[PDB]
Amino acid sequence: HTLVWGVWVNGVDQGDGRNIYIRSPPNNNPVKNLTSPDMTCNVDNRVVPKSVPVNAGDTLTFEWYHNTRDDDIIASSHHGPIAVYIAPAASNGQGNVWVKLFEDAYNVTNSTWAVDRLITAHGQHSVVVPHVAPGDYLFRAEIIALHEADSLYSQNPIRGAQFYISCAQITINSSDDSTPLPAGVPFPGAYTDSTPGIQFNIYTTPATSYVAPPPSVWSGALGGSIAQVGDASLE
Ligand SMILES: OC[C@H]1O[C@@H](O[C@H]2[C@H](O)[C@@H](O)[C@H](O[C@H]3[C@H](O)[C@@H](O)[C@H](O[C@H]4[C@H](O)[C@@H](O)[C@H](O)O[C@@H]4CO)O[C@@H]3CO)O[C@@H]2CO)[C@H](O)[C@@H](O)[C@@H]1O
Ligand SMILES: *[C@@H]1O[C@H](CO)[C@@H](O)[C@H](O)[C@H]1NC(C)=O
Ligand SMILES: [Cl-]
Ligand SMILES: [Cl-]
Ligand SMILES: [Cu+2]
Repeated sequence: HTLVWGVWVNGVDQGDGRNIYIRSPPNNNPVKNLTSPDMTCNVDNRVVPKSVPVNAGDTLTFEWYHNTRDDDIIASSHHGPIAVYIAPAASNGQGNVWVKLFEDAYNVTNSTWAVDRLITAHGQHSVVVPHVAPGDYLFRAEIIALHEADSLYSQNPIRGAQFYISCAQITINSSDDSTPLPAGVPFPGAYTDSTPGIQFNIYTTPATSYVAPPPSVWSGALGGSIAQVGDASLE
């Protein structure tokens, strides 16, 4: 259980974004139904009033939280990978529009999952804004918790992979548009019961053998890291 509070741009806190520039759900319950429109931007996908100004090459930092900002972020049980997708706001998340900018499953070195390092990062992870057409975008941050992903939701609806999905409203002002955004995958649609990384046993199988769900990170991506960029406590 976890949600996005707001974003930092080049280490500058953009302030509380909930229901403002984040399409926030009413709570931190996971999404589990792979076929649900809830897979797009969570249970309450609607245009919210603001879109954060950025330029190509900016560092965009998502900040997640559990109950209060900068608390314990997400339960230590929720081991899994972190992905960030972009789509043109045009789409409102519909159709084959989601392009991956970032993937992080397991760091062999440190022996930590992305979720472990997100907790350490006080809920902060970042992507470098790509050189796409200036305009309005959704950035979809996705945490997959696998603590029950040994089952499929479709077979056993009290277990299954859990998706913590947050769509940020981002307006890209300055960019040379040197990497125009290609068509992408649909959500719902890209994840099915057979897709790798959806069904996996973190209790029996080694984390080095884990293989995150496709698609692959777009070559136009400039991402990206899991690490604190600024102190929320200084406000
Ligand atoms: O640990 C391995 C073990 O995990 C089992 O799954 C556990 C999770 O480990 C545990 O973290 C999880 O905790 C949930 C709890 O179910 C929720 O009800 C609770 O929801 C809170 C929320 O946190 C608050 O932020 C919000 O305000 O209110 C709601 C109250 O409804 O959130 C926590 C996570 O923070 O519970 C699981 C039990 O299924 C696996 O089942 C097992 O297979 C593993 O071996
Ligand atoms: C999953 O979502 C689809 C599409 O909204 C729906 O038809 C189906 O009933 C859902 N599954 C469950 C268990 O509710
Ligand atoms: Cl849970
Ligand atoms: Cl540029
Ligand atoms: Cu949870």
